[PDB]
Amino acid sequence: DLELKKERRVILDCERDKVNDIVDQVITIGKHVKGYHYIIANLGFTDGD
Amino acid sequence: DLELKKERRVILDCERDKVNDIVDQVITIGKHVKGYHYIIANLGFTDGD
Ligand SMILES: *[C@@H]1O[C@H](CO)[C@@H](O[C@@H]2O[C@H](CO)[C@@H](O[C@@H]3O[C@H](CO)[C@@H](O)[C@H](O)[C@@H]3O)[C@H](O)[C@H]2NC(C)=O)[C@H](O)[C@H]1NC(C)=O
Ligand SMILES: *[C@@H]1O[C@H](CO)[C@@H](O[C@@H]2O[C@H](CO)[C@@H](O[C@@H]3O[C@H](CO)[C@@H](O)[C@H](O)[C@@H]3O)[C@H](O)[C@H]2NC(C)=O)[C@H](O)[C@H]1NC(C)=O
Repeated sequence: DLELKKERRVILDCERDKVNDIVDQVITIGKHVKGYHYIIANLGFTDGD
Repeated sequence: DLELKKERRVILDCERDKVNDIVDQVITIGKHVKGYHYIIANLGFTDGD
């Protein structure tokens, strides 16, 4: 559903546990190539994998 | 070096152990989106992850 309007820029406002799962599922579906953008909306940017 | 001539189609002639490592490093560098091709050149196509 995020490919209906051809969305390129996503802000992830999740905690230290959900961000890793969302990044793992993005990597599984393959949406981390050059052309997109992500923001890890917390203070622990180095906490995730 | 495989992006010099803009290669799209890669045949992987490796055993059951090296194929998983190559697929993991492709997923790490992000070259498994729609547009590329792969051939797992062994009899154990369902053996890998
Ligand atoms: C950061 O993420 C965004 C979203 O994917 C992308 O931003 C684009 O980055 C390019 C650099 O590759 C920039 O283009 C520049 O545009 C300015 C306009 O003033 C121009 O003067 C420069 O010569 C250059 O062409 C731009 O900031 C930005 N937007 C567009 C439309 O290109 C990109 O993925 C990431 N950018 C960086 C720098 O990390
Ligand atoms: C992965 O994606 C699809 C599914 O296997 C493959 O797409 C098919 O590619 C062939 C070769 O380019 C297409 O044939 C072409 O048809 C056009 C239209 O007549 C013709 O002008 C070309 O000369 C060529 O014969 C075929 O149409 C296309 N299938 C569909 C449904 O569009 C693709 O090759 C696969 N492999 C990759 C990307 O390595």
